[PDB]
Amino acid sequence: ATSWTMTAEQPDANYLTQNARQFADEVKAATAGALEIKVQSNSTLLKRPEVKRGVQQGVVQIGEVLVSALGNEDPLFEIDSVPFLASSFNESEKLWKATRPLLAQRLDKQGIVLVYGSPWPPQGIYTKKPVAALADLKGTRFRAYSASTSHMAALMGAVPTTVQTPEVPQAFSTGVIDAMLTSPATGVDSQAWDYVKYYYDAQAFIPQSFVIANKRAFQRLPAEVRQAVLDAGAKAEIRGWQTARAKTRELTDTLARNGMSVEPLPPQLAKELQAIGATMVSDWSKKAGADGQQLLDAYRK
Ligand SMILES: O=C1CC[C@@H](C(=O)O)N1
Repeated sequence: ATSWTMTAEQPDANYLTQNARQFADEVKAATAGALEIKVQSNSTLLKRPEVKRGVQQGVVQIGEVLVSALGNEDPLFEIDSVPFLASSFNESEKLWKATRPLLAQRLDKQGIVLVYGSPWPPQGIYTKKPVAALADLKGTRFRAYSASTSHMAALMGAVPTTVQTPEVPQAFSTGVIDAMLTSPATGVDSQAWDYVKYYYDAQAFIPQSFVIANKRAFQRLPAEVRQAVLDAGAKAEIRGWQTARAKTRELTDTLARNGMSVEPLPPQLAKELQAIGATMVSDWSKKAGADGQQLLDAYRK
């Protein structure tokens, strides 16, 4: 028998965390107890920027993390964060299908196995005051959570301030941040109605989360156990996509029930974020190589 420890980024409230828990449970049942994965969630073991290295170094054998957390190191890992490139689930899914094998190859070269992915819901904007154009956010201390969102915020004219998910309520309370961009899932997870008032259904992008394993640890399992992990992962990826699609509206309704103003994306903001998206995909294409171009070709196929 083998025991693994897994890190998961988000609290037990969060559906990606629940999907990882069910994945751990399904691995245990499918291997008849030969592999047990114990999940420590809410980034208490490793924080988002620490996950990849913790998995590589064997702090944990497996972990869940935002894909675009690897973006600074390798650009292919943040294509899911380019504004308005793939803002519907159907586009996101096609983008993911083109992105995944490239990521799996880039990770394998690093001693990491890509087990499965699942999407967050589309990213909206949360604010303390009404916003109708980028000007409203000029000089605003605006939460960033990745290299891509830091860059995006700067282009918006805001002052990017990196805050990891568990620290968001604190950061609002002490005035470190005054606005943010995130899904309605994080909005409900963190009960954001206590600290912000307006949510704009921007669908700026749909960032992926993935579950990645230490290759040496993975390779040491019996063949059948390795396959059970991959199959349980496949089921998790399907479950993850279905849940995100099924829950996006319920989560948005939850924000409104709890007194947030929930609004569609204002047209000037829509225009300006689209222009920001054009810049970023150009910026991205330059720093991605031919691998980048074959990804974009595959997507736009
Ligand atoms: O919807 C999302 C994307 C990343 C995560 C966060 O806010 O950090 N929640």
